[PDB]
Amino acid sequence: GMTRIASHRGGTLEFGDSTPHGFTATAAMALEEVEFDLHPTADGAIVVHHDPTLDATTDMTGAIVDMTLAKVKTATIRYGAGSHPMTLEELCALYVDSHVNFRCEIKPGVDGLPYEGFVALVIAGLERHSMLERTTFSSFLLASMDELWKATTRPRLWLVSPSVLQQLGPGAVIETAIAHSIHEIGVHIDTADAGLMAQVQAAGLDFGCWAAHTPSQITKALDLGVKVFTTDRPTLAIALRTEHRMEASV
Ligand SMILES: [Cl-]
Ligand SMILES: [Mg+2]
Repeated sequence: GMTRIASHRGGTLEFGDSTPHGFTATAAMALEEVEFDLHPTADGAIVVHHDPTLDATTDMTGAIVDMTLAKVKTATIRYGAGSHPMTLEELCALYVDSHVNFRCEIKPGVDGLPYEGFVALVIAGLERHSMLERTTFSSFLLASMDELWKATTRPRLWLVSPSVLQQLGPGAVIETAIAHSIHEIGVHIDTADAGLMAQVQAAGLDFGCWAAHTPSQITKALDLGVKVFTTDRPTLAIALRTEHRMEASV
């Protein structure tokens, strides 16, 4: 069975967080998906950024949803050689001719609540640039998973945080996914193991991982044979997978 590779935020630890360079470089790599997160601006635009605020990865401060796109566009991304935050449209333009597809994460705002009407905006923006049919959607929020279920027939996956996994426990995580018509979960690589994967697959659910940024984590993901993992080191992940595939044929 194959293990797919998704470039986390365009490959954070190689090119900076959600930068034009990372997304451009990722579009040309022999991997299967690019992962990214989206937030609305005050004036109805869609920008590609991890946090709901600009503080951590740029020179500016503030919540994206309280700002116009023009203000967001004045920010400079740390380690991004002067680049600015991207819009969804600009991201779509990079992938028009690439074989790499989208893994789109729906994030809440600063208050931890889903952005009202945003799933509809995102689906419309993707449709406008003919990328919907190449998109898988992900979220940590079940409210957002429920919205996606009603809004799109595209594949969805529920991101299950270490806290949720530990506190609900795997049985209840699986219960919950089934009750919500979710067919795939993604767990932090450091919380994955053979028993968890087996339990999840025995329930009919697909099983993948995230936060696989080091060689040991990447190799664990490949050894486990998980569906997909996100990584901040896509170049390394590709290399390790190629090597893994060799060793497996021998
Ligand atoms: Cl593979
Ligand atoms: Mg994400």
